[PDB]
Amino acid sequence: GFLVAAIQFPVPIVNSRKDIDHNIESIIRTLHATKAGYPGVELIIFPEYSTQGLNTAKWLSEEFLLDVPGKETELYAKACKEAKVYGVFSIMERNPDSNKNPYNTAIIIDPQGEIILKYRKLFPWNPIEPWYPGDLGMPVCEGPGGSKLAVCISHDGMIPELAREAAYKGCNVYIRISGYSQVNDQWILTNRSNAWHNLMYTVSVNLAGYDNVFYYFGEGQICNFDGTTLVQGHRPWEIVTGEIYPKMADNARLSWGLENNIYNLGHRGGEHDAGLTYKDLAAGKYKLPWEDHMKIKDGSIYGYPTTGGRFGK
Amino acid sequence: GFLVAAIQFPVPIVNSRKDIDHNIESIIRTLHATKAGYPGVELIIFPEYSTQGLNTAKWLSEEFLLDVPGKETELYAKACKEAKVYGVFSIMERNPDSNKNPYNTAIIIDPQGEIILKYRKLFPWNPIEPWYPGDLGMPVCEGPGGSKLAVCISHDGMIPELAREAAYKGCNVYIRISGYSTQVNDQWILTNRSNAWHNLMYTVSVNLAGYDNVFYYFGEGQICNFDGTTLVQGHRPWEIVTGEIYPKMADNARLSWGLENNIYNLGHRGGEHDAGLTIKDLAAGKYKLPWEDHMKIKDGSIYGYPTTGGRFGK
Amino acid sequence: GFLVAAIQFPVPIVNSRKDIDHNIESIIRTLHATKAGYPGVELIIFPEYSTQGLNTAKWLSEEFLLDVPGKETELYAKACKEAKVYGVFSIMERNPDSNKNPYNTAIIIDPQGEIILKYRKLFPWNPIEPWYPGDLGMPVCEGPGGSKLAVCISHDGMIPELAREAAYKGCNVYIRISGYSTQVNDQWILTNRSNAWHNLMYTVSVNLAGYDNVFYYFGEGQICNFDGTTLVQGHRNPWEIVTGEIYPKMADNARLSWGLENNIYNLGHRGGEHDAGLTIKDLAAGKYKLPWEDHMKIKDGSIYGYPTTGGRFGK
Amino acid sequence: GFLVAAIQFPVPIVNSRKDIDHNIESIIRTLHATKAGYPGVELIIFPEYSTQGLNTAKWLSEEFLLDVPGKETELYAKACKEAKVYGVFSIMERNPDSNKNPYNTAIIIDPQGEIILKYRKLFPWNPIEPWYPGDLGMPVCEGPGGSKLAVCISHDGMIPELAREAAYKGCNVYIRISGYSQVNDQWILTNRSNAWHNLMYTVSVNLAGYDNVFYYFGEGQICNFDGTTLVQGHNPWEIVTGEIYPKMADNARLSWGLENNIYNLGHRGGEHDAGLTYIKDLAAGKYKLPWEDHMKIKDGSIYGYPTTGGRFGK
Amino acid sequence: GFLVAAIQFPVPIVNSRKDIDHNIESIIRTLHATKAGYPGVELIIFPEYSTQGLNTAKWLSEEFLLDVPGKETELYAKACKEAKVYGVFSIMERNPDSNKNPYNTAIIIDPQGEIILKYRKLFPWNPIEPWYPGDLGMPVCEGPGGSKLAVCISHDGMIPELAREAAYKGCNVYIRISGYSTQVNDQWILTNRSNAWHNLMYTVSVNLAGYDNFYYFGEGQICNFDGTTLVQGHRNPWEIVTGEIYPKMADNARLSWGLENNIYNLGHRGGEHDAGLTYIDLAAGKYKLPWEDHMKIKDGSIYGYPTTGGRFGK
Amino acid sequence: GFLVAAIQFPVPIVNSRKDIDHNIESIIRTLHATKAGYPGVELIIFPEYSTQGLNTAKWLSEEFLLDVPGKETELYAKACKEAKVYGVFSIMERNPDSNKNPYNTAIIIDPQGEIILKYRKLFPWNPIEPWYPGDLGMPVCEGPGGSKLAVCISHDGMIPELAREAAYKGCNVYIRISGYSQVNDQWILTNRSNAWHNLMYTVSVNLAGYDNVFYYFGGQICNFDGTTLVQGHNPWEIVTGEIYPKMADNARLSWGLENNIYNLGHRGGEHDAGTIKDLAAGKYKLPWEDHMKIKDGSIYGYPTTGGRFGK
Repeated sequence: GFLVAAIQFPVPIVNSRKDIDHNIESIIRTLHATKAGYPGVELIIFPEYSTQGLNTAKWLSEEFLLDVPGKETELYAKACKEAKVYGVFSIMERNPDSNKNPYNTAIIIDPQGEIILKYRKLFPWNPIEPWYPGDLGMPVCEGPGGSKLAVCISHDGMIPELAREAAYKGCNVYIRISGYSQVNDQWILTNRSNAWHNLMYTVSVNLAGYDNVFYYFGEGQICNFDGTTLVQGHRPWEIVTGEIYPKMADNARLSWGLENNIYNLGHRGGEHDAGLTYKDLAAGKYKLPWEDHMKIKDGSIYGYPTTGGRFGK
Repeated sequence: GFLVAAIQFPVPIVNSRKDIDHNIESIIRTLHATKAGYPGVELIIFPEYSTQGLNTAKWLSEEFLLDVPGKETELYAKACKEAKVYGVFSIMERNPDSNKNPYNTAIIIDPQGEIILKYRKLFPWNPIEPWYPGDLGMPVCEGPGGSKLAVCISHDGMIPELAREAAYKGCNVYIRISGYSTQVNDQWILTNRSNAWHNLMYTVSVNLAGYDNVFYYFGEGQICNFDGTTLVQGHRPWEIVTGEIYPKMADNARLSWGLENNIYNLGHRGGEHDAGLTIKDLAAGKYKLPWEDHMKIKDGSIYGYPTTGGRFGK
Repeated sequence: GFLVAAIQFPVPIVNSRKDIDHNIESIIRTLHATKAGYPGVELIIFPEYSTQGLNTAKWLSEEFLLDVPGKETELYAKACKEAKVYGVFSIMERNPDSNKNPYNTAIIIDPQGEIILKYRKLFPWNPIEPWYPGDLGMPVCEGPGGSKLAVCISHDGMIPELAREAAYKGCNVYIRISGYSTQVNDQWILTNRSNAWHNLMYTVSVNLAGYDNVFYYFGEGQICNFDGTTLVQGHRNPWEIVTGEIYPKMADNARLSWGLENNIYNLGHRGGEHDAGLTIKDLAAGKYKLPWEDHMKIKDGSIYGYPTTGGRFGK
Repeated sequence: GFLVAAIQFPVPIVNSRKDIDHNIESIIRTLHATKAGYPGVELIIFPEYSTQGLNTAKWLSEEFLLDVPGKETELYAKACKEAKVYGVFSIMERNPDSNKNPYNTAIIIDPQGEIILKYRKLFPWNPIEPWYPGDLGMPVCEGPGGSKLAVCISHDGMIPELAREAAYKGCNVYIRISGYSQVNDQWILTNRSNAWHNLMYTVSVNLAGYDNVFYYFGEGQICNFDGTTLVQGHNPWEIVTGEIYPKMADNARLSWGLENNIYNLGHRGGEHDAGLTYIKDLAAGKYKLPWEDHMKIKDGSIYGYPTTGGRFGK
Repeated sequence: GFLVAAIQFPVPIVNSRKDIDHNIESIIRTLHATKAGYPGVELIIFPEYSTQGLNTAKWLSEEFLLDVPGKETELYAKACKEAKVYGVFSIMERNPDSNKNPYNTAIIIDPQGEIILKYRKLFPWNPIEPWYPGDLGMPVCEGPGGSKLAVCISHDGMIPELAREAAYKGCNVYIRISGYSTQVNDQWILTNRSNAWHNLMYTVSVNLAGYDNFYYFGEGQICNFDGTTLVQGHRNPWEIVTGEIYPKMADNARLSWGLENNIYNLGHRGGEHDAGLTYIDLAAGKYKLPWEDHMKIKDGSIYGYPTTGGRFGK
Repeated sequence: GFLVAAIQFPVPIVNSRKDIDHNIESIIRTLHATKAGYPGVELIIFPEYSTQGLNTAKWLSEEFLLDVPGKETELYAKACKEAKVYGVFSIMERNPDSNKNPYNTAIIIDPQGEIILKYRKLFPWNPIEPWYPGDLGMPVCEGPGGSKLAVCISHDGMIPELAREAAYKGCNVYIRISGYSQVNDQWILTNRSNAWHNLMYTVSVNLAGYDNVFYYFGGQICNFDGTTLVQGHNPWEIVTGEIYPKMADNARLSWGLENNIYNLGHRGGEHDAGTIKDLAAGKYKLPWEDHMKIKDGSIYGYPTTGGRFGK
């Protein structure tokens, strides 16, 4: 298998582009330091917002936005190539369509300096997050030591359907960059269930904040394919490492019978209809019975406009 | 709200209809005694296989099968009306289609001795369970103290999409009657908690106890808050798990929460309604995993079950 | 110090005096077997209702009641003398005043065969328990290994003022015999710890097992340090023994030496303001009264079918 | 109910009055930031010593002392008014009587800038604390979402009698602001026991540590009325948040029979004398432990304090 | 790897040989039933004293002693061959030297029905156990799924030097069959975890649950090679702890690891080969604690045993 | 008994002798301040590398090494005498043999300023640590409140034989100063087992930080039966508790069924344990040594021939 490393990267305050650049260099220095301290490490992970922070007053402005790929991702690509590692990074990506809000984007770069995975946050943390829903789906790429990497972003991990989708497309190591975190206990909970439901590893790491900007939030969790937590970090700069053996997870999906739950879902050769009776979500008409009387269905509580479009530029 | 009671019933060792009748009367006596011990109790839950046991050599035979409803469920209904409680029971149900295998069925009976919910196990615990996949979907019913009750069966609770479905239909107290375990033990506690948190509903779950000729111990009755917090936990046989459930707070959270209102976020990424979902594999009945060709267990032959389907084990 | 044993005793169903006699001999059998297994043990503890069970339809009748002292307590005394141990026993005691309901009584017998502590449950578990509120206060007696023993009964241990009371009179080893539960499981572990830490004393606590005609799975069994740290934890099975060594002198030293965390002293010496403020001493004057008493749903035993006019009933 | 917030404020090192004003502005800037991050929060709580720190060499000097009310409490009140929240603050209060040491004082301010609760620490953390014993008893006030708030200060929370007193006067949400903590495990323990003993919620938060470098000294906790821990802080600006439902603690006190312990204490309609028929000492002011004669610490001379009383450390 | 099962077997009182023979059939009935319940199981593990119990008044008598191998071990071997599993059994063994006390013995049998490992308890649980110190050392044998099996007996597991020894001979799966406890309960879980981590091997442990006529002493445990508990008996008689063991992962770590390869570090601190401890004395048979003169228990007189050695209790 | 204090000391970054001097004064100020806040404390413990840090580029250099004893140890000694406490300190010690690498040394200083214990780490954390294997064995001294103190250093604590060795020589309070920590869980695990195996207390504390900003690297007091009594959760976090070594002494004298340390040599029992033997003769050899990937320090860029390097 392989050795993974997740950094409970702290996020200081961000007030300008030079602070974003300062973060970028800091992330790169960390990546080289981590490789020097753990020579065997092949995958190094940074949390969501590590590049840009969470300045809600400026985080939609063009100054605070980057392109993917771009000169900043190329610096990360440069860093991965000479350190000879896979790296996971966070970019608040400028939308190619200027009338839409920016995306919340995660990328995985290989030891050759190539972006091999690009994911845009499918489930933004509403109502606080103004990011446009991702349009690239849940992609999977080839990782080190026989791993099939997929990455989700913070809130995404609370949606078991998304963990199912990654594993459906072949993922055996599910990465979750963050983060939150009023949700601390449920973050531990979902990292374990995401693992167990789909017979895959989960490697997760949260940022470290309060305002949310005091250097203490992220946990850093490694879960076995059976849901058992192998490594647990506390609440900045805390590094969570551990050996991952994706093959044991792959074998479990092949040999297991009784609790092969991911297979059971489609083969109750079993009944191919799960009920799904007379599948709303698939047709885009997912509707809860209590939607009419809900209090929060827009971002007005956080000061955002309700008509949508581009804002905060 | 209301007070619930989950009984970690000892798995019976069953060799005939006579033993099945002994179990029913034992369940009935336990129900009346739980009411006597807890006068404010409104929901008494029994686990999967508490009526018929797990005699794998015999459990497909007609002698070991009951109709739902039938003479046996009416005896449960009488007890419920006499005790004035909601009751959750388990019956291995004779398939009205004599060319198909029996269902694994759960029923909820109200304080007036009427069946208000009937659920057929959607996900049998393959490959050990030869039950036919349920055809009734996931139903929801009115319960005590403003609750909307739904019930799943052991293995069913390992499927997050099913807990989503119950909630999608208005369920705020998710019931899991179970006949595991000692190999899925830690994950049984995990899923009971995740099923709650994912959908902002209470989960009330209980497993049986003695599944051999004896071995009277599995249990682990569990009550979880809508935020995934475990309120009450059993260890162990005849262990009773009681707690007060306040379903109104779960309903209010669904209405008032924003940041962690995940059950809403799923359909409103008014958000992008398509979750990608880039069509509908499961919905179109073509759910297929890339590693399916090399899987070892895709039938029941490992437990000696025929692989051509139809009715077997009479 | 000394070695302690707490038995998560299973009480079968009691339907007659014969069954009570069977329980007595079984408890005696258990005491001698525990001494043989643990030759160093000096304190053996049996839970509430271990003698007479919890037949709520017959437990108020004369057949189900004993005298303290009586012919049965002297069987316990004989066993304790033969084995040379301190023993803790439970007896539902017939009230000498025949116009009143019976007490829920606990006793401690010394290795000399004498009753050295007699306690009547001060706080019955209302509304399910019909026992008369005990009139003997909270007594403290001398024990083995420098220990000063006091015993409370199940529901008693949920009252922090009672744990205070025992310690206030010298107790360093707070014993809790119990017949719960499965609705107070977590809170039983909680209060066994808090009762210890509040007063800088050890707590040794044990609960029963069964009632429903074949069952027996209720108890826990717990030994806590004087700072509230749990040392030994029994599970929930019948016959489960909880053993551990107790060093009572260390608890006493903590009460003498400690300054910052000496909370039992701080209560009366805020040489400090002697008035705790405490600015209506209601409980002391017997006029303790909660603001929501008018609107309470359960203030008698009618929910369980008990007469609401007091006196003697259930004979 | 209502959404509460507890901030594990970092202990400031204080050397002058400027540093105190620096803290006040920091607390005010933290309060407005919490409201912005959680638009639904109605109660933001700060720990003991958040305003003035723990400079034991200077914490008795008039420079380090404020009045309640004063211009500093009016700054907190102005902040509460502008943010529209209830706020809990700490003030080392100058004693209006000149022959007595300063008080350790907590105040609750409502969304209109009114101080609706003033409490002086009844049990100072002796022998390290020189504060005069409080004289205002244990007050209770109305809060948001139908709550009845009461506050104790750090050491006060180790005294169950005080938790009992708060509840006795109607409190359903017991607040504990703190500047501990060599008592870490017993902090979590007593936070749960205070809740359960009295059938009320507890919300507790501790300051974060002294010495110009150390800034991380304790936890932060929310407990349900049954003692169950709901949220747990687990270092400086950690924010502990959770939704509180006080009416269902009220309901428990009205509904419960078996474990309605707070009622059982007075009605063992029960015997009114707790018996307590031969240890009724604290009422008359005659509390006396049998071992008081041999105690090693009964004054503050271990930390350099004088032993004859009066005003000192000026 | 392979699937392992550990049964928290109960043993009732034993009063005669007819009870011992009843135990053997029960163990054999359980073995076939476990294989039927778990078709993939390759290792079935029974606890210490599961064959003969702990009648301390008769366990030294000829009536209570068996030969290893012998007619009774043949019954175990036949059962293993029929079920096609490895089996681990417990036998109190008549000493081939009739002038010395019996041994406390454990055996492993392969699916072909052959004894491939025999071990005699090196550290009897003094002073309560009268068994003779084992003379066969700590053996290792080949098991299923690339495992190198070794077995220790209850009290043997509290001695870290023995766990080191097994691994030193190749063991990657350290089995602990046990007949404690409830006075060493917490430390049993501890040592199983440390025994694994110290030597980078799996530990599979199980205790008897019954020896009195309290059938609840067991606590089956599977630990990962880094100390992590994977499955925990939790607990009761007839409770079966199951889990998949992947021995090659432990072997790889011993080959690949650098920073925590402690088993290698011990002898190569190419390192200083002399550890510089020399209590390692023990090698020369001079192990001597500085406080032996003042110890209370150095014989079995407290349990009534004579202090002259030789054969007794016959 | 006595009161103990363990400081989860943060180590900032060390780039010069000046920084080391700053570390020394910080420790001294912390020692006096802990005495002030806890006037009843008699043992204050500082973690491994608190004096010199972990600059792996320079930590073998002559600038970064001190002599034991030296004027830096006499600064600590002066502080212990003025505060009247026992102190435990870390020193990376220049090897008197200039052809060999420096030791990783721990010292205990009493209230008289006397170093009563000097321990050179027997088990350097290979392959990352280049320190020379200690030659002073596992020493034991007389501590406060009836204690017999021994000190092991970080990685030493994963070796139960060493914990056995300390106890064998009388130790009833086993101190572990540490600069880990990827092994956070196993650290808590071994602190408990070291205690239970030998019927002695264990007081342990790990360092905190080095990454130019990072400080939060993993403080534990365990009872003689292995039960954790106090557990730290910060850089600068102080772990305190009262230790009663007499109760540990008594258990060793009193216990029968539970006396494992005695049983090891008295299976009067069989004195042969039943071949540790290879280790005594210096021939400890694992069957899988030939296929191991890490038997030197080339993974971290160290030379593989021994001698003096990094100076």
